[PDB]
Amino acid sequence: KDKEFQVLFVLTILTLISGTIFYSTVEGLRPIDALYFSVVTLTTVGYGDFSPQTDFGKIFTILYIFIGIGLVFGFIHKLAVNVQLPSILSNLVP
Amino acid sequence: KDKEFQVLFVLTILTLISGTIFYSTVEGLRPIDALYFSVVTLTTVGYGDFSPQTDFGKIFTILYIFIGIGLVFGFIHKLAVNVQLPSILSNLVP
Amino acid sequence: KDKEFQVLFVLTILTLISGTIFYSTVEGLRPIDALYFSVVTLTTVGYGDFSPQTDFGKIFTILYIFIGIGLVFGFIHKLAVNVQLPSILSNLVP
Amino acid sequence: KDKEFQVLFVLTILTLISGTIFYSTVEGLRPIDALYFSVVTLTTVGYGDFSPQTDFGKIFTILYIFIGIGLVFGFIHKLAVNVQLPSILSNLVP
Ligand code: NA
Ligand code: NA
Ligand code: NA
Ligand code: NA
Ligand SMILES: [Tl+]
Ligand SMILES: [Tl+]
Ligand SMILES: [Tl+]
Ligand SMILES: [Tl+]
Repeated sequence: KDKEFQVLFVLTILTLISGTIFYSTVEGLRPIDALYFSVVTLTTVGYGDFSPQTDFGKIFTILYIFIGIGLVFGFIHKLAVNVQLPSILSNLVP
Repeated sequence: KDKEFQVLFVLTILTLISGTIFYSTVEGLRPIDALYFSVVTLTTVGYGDFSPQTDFGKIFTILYIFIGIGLVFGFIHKLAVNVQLPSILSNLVP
Repeated sequence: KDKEFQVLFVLTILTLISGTIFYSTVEGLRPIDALYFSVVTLTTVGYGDFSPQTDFGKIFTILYIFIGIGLVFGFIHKLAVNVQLPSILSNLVP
Repeated sequence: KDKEFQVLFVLTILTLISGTIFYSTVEGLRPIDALYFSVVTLTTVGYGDFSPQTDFGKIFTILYIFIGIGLVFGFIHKLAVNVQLPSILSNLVP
């Protein structure tokens, strides 16, 4: 379960890096904005302060969402249970 | 489980096609924009760069969301477990 | 399980009616817009074409979200499994 | 299970307080707006009527989302099952 969290962590970083490069290049976003936008998209927050304006970007975003949402939320879940859960019990133990 | 993924795949395409035709026609979106908007709606990202402006479109969107979200996320889940999960183990096997 | 879907259905309608009255009155939205906005909020789509502008509306929305999201998605889930799932098998049976 | 709901409740308040202070200070939002924005972010509604404009705010939001979404939805879930579920059965009992 310690290995679980480490595999999900790597795959999320790779997914986020892919988005940062694509949106920086094709949509012209500053890299920090491209990373921020990729995160806001794949967690489904979707503020819309940034959104793709090219047809290439729209098509990429469709696939990016379908491929990436399941991995990011897996990671959030494992981060929730296998890392954030115990530490709270640890601060409780009398 | 191989058949699971294929049924969910077909139903998602049909749902997305329905949205593309409706929003292209009633809301006047280019078909690519209508497909992109349908995806962004049913994954709950909801950037809001497009949104329905007619009352017909608003009513359709209410039903579209309730009917379609469960199918799309089912598919994302099965895509997550029955397709994207193994391949990662497959790249790990020593 | 037939009764499950009927209880969730009633509670969702009541939740949506509550939102429609509140946002129509305090935020001044047309009733159709208030219902549409309530749905878009509680499914977490959140286009932002409408959003609360008064402090009362912002506070109500915080509570509305926390109280209402769990019920709406329960209903979507049961609609997914106890109504939309079988009919697809029913169209498949050879 | 009564204790479950009380631990999740405290942690959600702490998470929301952290966001309110940060966005009030660094992004200049009125405290009520900062709390409202923190809630809309961590439930993934994401209207985008407010969104971070500084690079510090964008970076904080990335971490805030990853850390906070799992806790908020845990709480919503337990609020759904261990508090909102029974009371409805209680109003049904013949
Ligand atoms: Na940058
Ligand atoms: Na097109
Ligand atoms: Na109306
Ligand atoms: Na305030
Ligand atoms: Tl969402
Ligand atoms: Tl959104
Ligand atoms: Tl959203
Ligand atoms: Tl938005």
